Amino acid sequence: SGLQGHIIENPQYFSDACVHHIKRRDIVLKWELGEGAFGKVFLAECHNKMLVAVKALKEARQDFQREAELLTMLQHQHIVRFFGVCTEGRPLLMVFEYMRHGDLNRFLRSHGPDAKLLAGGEDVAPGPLGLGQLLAVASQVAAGMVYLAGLHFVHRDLATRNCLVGQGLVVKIGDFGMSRDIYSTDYYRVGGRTMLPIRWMPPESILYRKFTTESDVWSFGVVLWEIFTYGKQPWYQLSNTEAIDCITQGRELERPRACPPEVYAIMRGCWQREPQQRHSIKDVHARLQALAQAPPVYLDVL
Ligand SMILES: CCOc1nn(-c2ccccc2)c(NC(=O)N[C@@H]2CN(CCOC)C[C@H]2c2ccc(F)c(F)c2)c1C
Ligand code: NA
Repeated sequence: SGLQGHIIENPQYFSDACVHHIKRRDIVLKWELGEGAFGKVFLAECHNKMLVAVKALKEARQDFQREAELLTMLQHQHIVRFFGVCTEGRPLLMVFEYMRHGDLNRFLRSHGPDAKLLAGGEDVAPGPLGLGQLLAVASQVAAGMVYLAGLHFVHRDLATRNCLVGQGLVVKIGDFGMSRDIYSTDYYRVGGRTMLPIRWMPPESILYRKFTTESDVWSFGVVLWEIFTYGKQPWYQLSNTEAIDCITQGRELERPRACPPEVYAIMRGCWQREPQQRHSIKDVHARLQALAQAPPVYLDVL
């Protein structure tokens, strides 16, 4: 296909992995939550009891099957969970856990220093998110990425738009395939239809279309910057081509105001020009999680 972030750009190793099929009588559509080029998302009830987000197919069918066979492989606390397919009737559905707070980018922006309401609530204290919470968000996204690297998957569109936030402030990697419709400003249109997330991409991905665990690490560095900026667009001062110009010359995003120097060093180790020089995601995870769980006395003074 060529679409960065599309799960089917990865290789299928287990061509016989089984896919769970859910009966029509076990699903009750409640209402629409959203809509893109390739589908509609609905809240539903799934029975044997629980709320689910279902993605309805628009139309493709072979892509659908390939997507379900790969998505049955992804089972991890920090990947949005895929429960199966409902193919008896229309629409064809893929069924996922429901993530109440929506996408992480919107969640950051709405709990940041420019938000309207910063009242305390179920999952968040009254101010903007504090350090320990920004660290816990980062850590969970990094943990999802350690899992993907363990299984030889490469995401290619890692960004806060492509993570979801659930109840209890649980952050998982996932999207319903509509980020180019909803956040089209984060993509650079080169083709008649190609849309590249160039502000999250390292030089080798931009120039050669090479994608590895290491270009994903670079993107994770950019995610870190988005978390510590409360969801700002990287290089927001710059047009797409200017950002390419920056990235290519080797300029680095600046330390955000809410980012301690220790955390900035982590970002920087993800942004080495040479892919083999970049930190390993297992080490980034390990450091961020250790920081998230550090004593408040230490974190208060970073
Ligand atoms: C032509 C359609 O373009 C796309 N479709 N989808 C897609 C397809 C099926 C289910 C959900 C999204 C996607 N995105 C997509 O595959 N994302 C994967 C689904 N996510 C879980 C469900 O969260 C709701 C995980 C995410 C993902 C994970 C690891 C990867 F390596 C990867 F490439 C994508 C795009 C760009
Ligand atoms: Na990548």
